[PDB]
Amino acid sequence: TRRTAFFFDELCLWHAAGPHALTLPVGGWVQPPAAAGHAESPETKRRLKSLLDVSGLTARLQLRSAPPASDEDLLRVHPAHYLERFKALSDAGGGSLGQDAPIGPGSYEIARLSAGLAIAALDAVLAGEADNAYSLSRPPGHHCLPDQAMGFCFFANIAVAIEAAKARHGVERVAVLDWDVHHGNGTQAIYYRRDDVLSISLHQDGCFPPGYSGAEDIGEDRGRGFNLNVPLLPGGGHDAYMQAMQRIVLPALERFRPQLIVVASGFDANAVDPLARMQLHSDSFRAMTAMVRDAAERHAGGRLVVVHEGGYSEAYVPFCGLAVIEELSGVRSAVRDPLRDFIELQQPNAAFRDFQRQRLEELAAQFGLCPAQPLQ
Amino acid sequence: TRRTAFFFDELCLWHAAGPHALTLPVGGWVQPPAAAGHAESPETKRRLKSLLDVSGLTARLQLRSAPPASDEDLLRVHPAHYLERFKALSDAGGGSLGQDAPIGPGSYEIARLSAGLAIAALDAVLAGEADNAYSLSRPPGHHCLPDQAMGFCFFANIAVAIEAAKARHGVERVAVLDWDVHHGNGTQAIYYRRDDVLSISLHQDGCFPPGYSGAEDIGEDRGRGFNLNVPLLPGGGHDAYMQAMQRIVLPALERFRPQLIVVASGFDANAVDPLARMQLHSDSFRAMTAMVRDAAERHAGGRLVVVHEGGYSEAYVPFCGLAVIEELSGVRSAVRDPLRDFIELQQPNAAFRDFQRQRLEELAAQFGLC
Amino acid sequence: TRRTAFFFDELCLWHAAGPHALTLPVGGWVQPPAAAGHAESPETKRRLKSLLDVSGLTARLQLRSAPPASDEDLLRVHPAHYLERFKALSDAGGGSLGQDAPIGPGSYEIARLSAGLAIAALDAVLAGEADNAYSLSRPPGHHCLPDQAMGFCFFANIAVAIEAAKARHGVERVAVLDWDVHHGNGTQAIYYRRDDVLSISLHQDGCFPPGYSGAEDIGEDRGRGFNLNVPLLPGGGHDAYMQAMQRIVLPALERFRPQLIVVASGFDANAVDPLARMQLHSDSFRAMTAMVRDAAERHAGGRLVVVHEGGYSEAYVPFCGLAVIEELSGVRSAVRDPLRDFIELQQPNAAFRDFQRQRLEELAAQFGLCPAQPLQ
Amino acid sequence: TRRTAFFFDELCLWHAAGPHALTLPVGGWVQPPAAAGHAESPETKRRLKSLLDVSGLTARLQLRSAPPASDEDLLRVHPAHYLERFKALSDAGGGSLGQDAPIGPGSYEIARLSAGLAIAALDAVLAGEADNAYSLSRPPGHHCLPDQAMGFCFFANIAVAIEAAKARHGVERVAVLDWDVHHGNGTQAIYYRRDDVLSISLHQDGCFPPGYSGAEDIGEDRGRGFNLNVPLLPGGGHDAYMQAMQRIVLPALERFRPQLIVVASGFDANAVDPLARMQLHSDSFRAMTAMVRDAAERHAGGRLVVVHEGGYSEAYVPFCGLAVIEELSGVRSAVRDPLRDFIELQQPNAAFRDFQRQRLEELAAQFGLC
Ligand SMILES: O=C(CCCCCCC(O)(O)C(F)(F)F)Nc1ccccc1
Ligand SMILES: O=C(CCCCCCC(O)(O)C(F)(F)F)Nc1ccccc1
Ligand SMILES: O=C(CCCCCCC(O)(O)C(F)(F)F)Nc1ccccc1
Ligand SMILES: O=C(CCCCCCC(O)(O)C(F)(F)F)Nc1ccccc1
Ligand SMILES: [K+]
Ligand SMILES: [K+]
Ligand SMILES: [K+]
Ligand SMILES: [K+]
Ligand SMILES: [K+]
Ligand SMILES: [K+]
Ligand SMILES: [K+]
Ligand SMILES: [K+]
Ligand SMILES: [Zn+2]
Ligand SMILES: [Zn+2]
Ligand SMILES: [Zn+2]
Ligand SMILES: [Zn+2]
Repeated sequence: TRRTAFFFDELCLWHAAGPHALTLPVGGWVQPPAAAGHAESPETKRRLKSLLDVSGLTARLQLRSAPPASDEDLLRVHPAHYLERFKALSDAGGGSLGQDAPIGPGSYEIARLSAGLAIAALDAVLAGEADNAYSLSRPPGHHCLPDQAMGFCFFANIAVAIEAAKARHGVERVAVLDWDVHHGNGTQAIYYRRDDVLSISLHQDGCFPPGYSGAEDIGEDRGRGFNLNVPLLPGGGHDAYMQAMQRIVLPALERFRPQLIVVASGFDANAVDPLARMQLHSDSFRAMTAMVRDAAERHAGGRLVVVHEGGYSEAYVPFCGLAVIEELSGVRSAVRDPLRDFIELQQPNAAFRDFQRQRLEELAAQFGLCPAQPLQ
Repeated sequence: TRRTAFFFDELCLWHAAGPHALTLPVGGWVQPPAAAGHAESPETKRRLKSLLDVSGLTARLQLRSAPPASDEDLLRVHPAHYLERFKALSDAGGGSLGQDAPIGPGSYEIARLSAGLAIAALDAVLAGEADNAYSLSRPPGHHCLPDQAMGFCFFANIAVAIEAAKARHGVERVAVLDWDVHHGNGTQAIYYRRDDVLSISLHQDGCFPPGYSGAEDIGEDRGRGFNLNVPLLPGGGHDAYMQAMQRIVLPALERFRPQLIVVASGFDANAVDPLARMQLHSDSFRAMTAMVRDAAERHAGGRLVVVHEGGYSEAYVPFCGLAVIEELSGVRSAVRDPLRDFIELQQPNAAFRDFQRQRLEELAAQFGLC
Repeated sequence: TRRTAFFFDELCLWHAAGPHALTLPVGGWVQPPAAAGHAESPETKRRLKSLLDVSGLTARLQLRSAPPASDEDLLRVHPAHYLERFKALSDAGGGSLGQDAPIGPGSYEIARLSAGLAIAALDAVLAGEADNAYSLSRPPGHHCLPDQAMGFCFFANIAVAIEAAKARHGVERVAVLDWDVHHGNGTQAIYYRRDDVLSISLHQDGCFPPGYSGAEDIGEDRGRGFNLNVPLLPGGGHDAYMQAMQRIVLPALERFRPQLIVVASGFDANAVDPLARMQLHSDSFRAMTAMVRDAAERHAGGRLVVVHEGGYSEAYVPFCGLAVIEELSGVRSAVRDPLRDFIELQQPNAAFRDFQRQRLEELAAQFGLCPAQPLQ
Repeated sequence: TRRTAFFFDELCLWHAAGPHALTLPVGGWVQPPAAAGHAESPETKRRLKSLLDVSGLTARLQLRSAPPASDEDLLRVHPAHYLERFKALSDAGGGSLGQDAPIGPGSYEIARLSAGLAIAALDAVLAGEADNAYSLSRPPGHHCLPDQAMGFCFFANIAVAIEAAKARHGVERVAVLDWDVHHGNGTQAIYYRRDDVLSISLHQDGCFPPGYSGAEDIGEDRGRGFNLNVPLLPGGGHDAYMQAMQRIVLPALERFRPQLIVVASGFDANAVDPLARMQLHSDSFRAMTAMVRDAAERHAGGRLVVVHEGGYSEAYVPFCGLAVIEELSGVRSAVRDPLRDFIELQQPNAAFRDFQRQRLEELAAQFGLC
């Protein structure tokens, strides 16, 4: 069976912003919550860890921590003045580092650790210490720009990890598949003119950043054709994502021949997430993980890293994350998803499924993707 | 300007079930929440009340409470043994009254008060004490069957209120528009063979009850044509609802000529709700309220009652409920919805809007409302 | 029966600091709480309001709000630069205004409203609009110094209200009885050399400010003898407070002849409070209120204002506040205190009670207080 | 340095009662909390575990779990019908198992695991697998009687562990020092006529059970002199506990010559606990642990087990528990207690300290320990 490293540090669960109601800063007409604060709360990630423990999964993984990201690692993406400004605000008790990017006291150090876990997870897999890895990187990364925090992200975790991996191991082709329900704009921007990183984002059309679809943004010059956005219709579920995987993602990976696959794995496409309108269940995440693991085994010697991004349902994210880790490790626990059958009944009807399928067929043709089968 | 009665009692906010993570009972693989609890929490409804107070709107409403529903009122819909079972479980510290219907200690008395508020709101509007009314009825009602609690509902609040109103005032034609995002199966069942109550449900296709669409279920015998289900595609927002209102709801109300309109107003079609996948903002609820108020003014002498049902976003339901009450009262507060512009950017694209519009055109033709 | 004004505004319940675990700022070794934030949370005060509503008490009171305190009112106590600094920090999302004085976004406006309620409550009682009043003033006031926020207090609410009342009504003798369990250092400092305000603090010896007892601090020069501190031994309950009232407070009021009595009413001497070690129950607060109401009826034409200060037990403060309001209004609700009998059993034993009684006898003699009986 | 086993299972943190405001059942005049819940919450114990992890201390301990307590182990203390009643109530979604003993869904299995951890911790220390041990046993045990749950305790964890240890290893003299701030009435009752177990309770005079002091209850017949209660005055802190340890506890342990010391370690004597009125800081718990470890080294070959009982300050219990584990292990982390200096300033004054000291001198003389 497979050796799966689980990169985790309890301190990542200690990052916390000032009072928010969901994503709204408290103040003006927004009353402070009586309990549940900012949507990016420790509790989703903590409940995943707890379920991994009680299920017996954690005992079957290689549990690892890592040193925090060095200034050197961070400076490959971010300027010194960004680091200074972030640290100053963190030392002064927190506040607003960007639009939709609130920080708390000591968040700077915790963000460095989150980035460090992602760096170390790529390193372990490239070094052959594990077949694959899951990094519980909080705070998340995939919206962060080099000089602009956004969407709850303060460092560009995956980009920092990739640039570190290139410096240490000399990997030439990395694919980043971002199935967080929101657009991976940070990864897209950083690698937009680069052909050494294929960035693919599956996202709800127009969700975040708001109004962005992006199908026509395929990269430029050297990077032309090495960025793919799949703007799925709000309301879609299992079939929409499976069709996207089969018609766009897998053909794109086949042409690119990645030596390493990184997944920006948010769980906010789940059917009860407040921050998007998609209808995935735990078995959808399982199936996506199975597909990308297979692609990694065919092109990249099994080298796959999954980095935790979003997911805002305290109740349901634990089941979705568990499914991914079971699939990475090849270990099936006794956990049974209590919402699975219910979510199956809520799925788009045949007319809606056909409508989305036709759009994905059109998009695959627009990308110039050939419907080949998996081989090698 | 209009006189809007606001039926509220603080005790309705004291109803609470045992530990749940969202809708999942704690136990087995479901870890107890560190804070949260059950999705049907007091906090959504409390935060609406708080925002009404801080906005100053409460000062422009006619604030009212009401006695709890009498056994007589409850027994028009529910059997004595249902009342007994419910009370016994409530006295024993709570537990499971139905499928997805958990109760807490004393929930029985609080459910009677919730029903009482709905009864009193209809009565006030029919008596001419107010032009219209909003009832903050928690726990909710629109899924409850005569002998079966479901979907967090323990009495059929709107049905109890209607049967009480018919007994006291003799109203002949009532329309119930249910814009809670889930199917109003309780109201549908009770009035399914009746032509004195037109029941219309806008809901996300297949959301709750799970897998139910219902477009072909138009009522039977005497009630044939007096039930309309509009199963909207998941992911739809403002335009989907505006098209449903213009092509189906308003024409249906025009044909029926209601003497009273009741709205089963859940806010769970809002764009950040965990329990559905729709994309409404506060101005969508404002516009729906404006449309139904206009229909009430045309047919029912302005007689409109809005009864609070679902809505599970603590942050956003208050803004949506506020918009409804502003529209009922004709008073605009200083409150500005902080998510409005953001939600407008997230709406379905033109292709998706066209797809849904065509389905609504087809459905309107099915219903004979071209 | 009596006419009791209840000064309340829902917006006072919207003040909220950044993440704290009890009184500890989150950061370093202090993990963010999963639910319950700073000890000075809205929930204690909100649960009091809720219980007043469901009990039917609120319907028997004169429910009033008030305009926020003007700059003019605030400037009688606080400097312009303090107001500027406070507002700037409030507009920038909150943070630390002093030691143990954290603020949130918009806290400046809410603090002005809290001060406004206290101003208006004194005004109503002096104007004859009500016999007495209760002001649910959050955030609290009694630790705040003219140029230093402290102990969760940002304006000196009672002092601001008194200076406003002197300017508007020309009241000559005001007594402030502070039964919040912590020392009323703000009120003490402001009035320390003044004989127009008698400040009395009952407090747990050394609790907050930490290590302060203060029995020998009786005021200076013109104010000598017009400040009295009663440092009660930690662990004391009903008898300790009754003895303090009878041997010190009532004799001190009798000599002073107040024209108005203000109570700085914290409920944090209750038997389950985390922020002190005293053993009061709801009937202790009832009895203290009865004693001070009687003193107000004898000297001040019934003019009594109770201003809410501390109290950190979400479960129990509502019962204690309810008892005070019942006693002010002369209306007894159906509410029965579920902890009353239990707390009675926990009281100090006879030896401990005798030990504290003897100290209070000694302190009364040290203050030069004659054991006279109530008259007039 | 010392080998310290840390017995923990994540599932112990999943036990949860129905809605309570602190210790008050929700219902009647007690409003449901918006967040909080019952005082015996997972969060205190979870935050201790989290701080042990972030401090790096967990990496220097021998991390262990254990099987749940078998029926055989439980039945040495509790009757079969007690087990049956408890399980039935647990399977039915929870409720009230005793006076101040509420349970939740599945609490039965979780209580068995809590007891199992205590059993295994004693076993490991007696087997020489570790020099000493800390068991994070939730739910707690020290109030539980053989046939009566009380004070949030459902099995008599320490007693079950001791009777199991006597059956397996044949230990003849065990001392149980209970520094939870409340009276260890369960342990006291079970061992009241026994001289093979010395039970000592330090507690706030009259706290819980309410009104109980107990200085004169020294055991009976064969057990006369093998139970000692030290009812400390409410408001006491560091000096009161240090004087109790030096004048009563250590002399009592010297006379008894324990072959094993078990500590019922609640942290609810801490200075910010809602459920008592005492003024300890983390260094008080450190010092108590140092003193009892030294006694264990002198008489019991170092064999010391600390079993977690109470402690209701989410913010402060983690620092107190950390100090105990540092002292057991001989490892000092980088953690600095942020309340330590503040709590030192709040301590009883000299007159009050002298008053309590004199009472302890008198009590030591009563016990014949001058
Ligand atoms: O902007 C937002 C939503 C932010 C959503 C970020 C998603 C983050 C993420 O899950 O992908 C991940 F990065 F965490 F992974 N709300 C508003 C807008 C305007 C005003 C208030 C609130
Ligand atoms: O119970 C649900 C969904 C219940 C949704 C009820 C909606 C109620 C309502 O808003 O319309 C109103 F009535 F409140 F208004 N899911 C589960 C639970 C357990 C297991 C699987 C799925
Ligand atoms: O200083 C404190 C406790 C503050 C207590 C203020 C009491 C406020 C009050 O109730 O009287 C009233 F004003 F609210 F009414 N804790 C520490 C110390 C150091 C480090 C962290 C925490
Ligand atoms: O129940 C209580 C106090 C219970 C205290 C139990 C302490 C348990 C413990 O810490 O020692 C340990 F066992 F957990 F360790 N009060 C009420 C409740 C209802 C009505 C009145 C008073
Ligand atoms: K994405
Ligand atoms: K690229
Ligand atoms: K509906
Ligand atoms: K009908
Ligand atoms: K005081
Ligand atoms: K003075
Ligand atoms: K004890
Ligand atoms: K004994
Ligand atoms: Zn996301
Ligand atoms: Zn609903
Ligand atoms: Zn205080
Ligand atoms: Zn205890």
